[PDB]
Amino acid sequence: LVTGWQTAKPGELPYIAFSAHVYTSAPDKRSVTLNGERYREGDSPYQGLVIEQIEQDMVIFSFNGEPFILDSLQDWPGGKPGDD
Repeated sequence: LVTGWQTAKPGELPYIAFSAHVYTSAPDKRSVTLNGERYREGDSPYQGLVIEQIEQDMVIFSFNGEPFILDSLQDWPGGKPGDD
């Protein structure tokens, strides 16, 4: 259903289809699937969205400094993680 990263206004994130999540005690073996691609802790799927940590029930990003959290399989509808 969503593959790749739609264009987005400055300071905003496009739609994020969060379709899969793998958690292991081993940190480097965690993964999330965002917009049809698999990512790891440390990766930046979109500028400057960084995957900070993959937890069991959520993933903790930073976006332009500020933390930004999605629960496991929780999509982002698009926008600034800010209002809503």
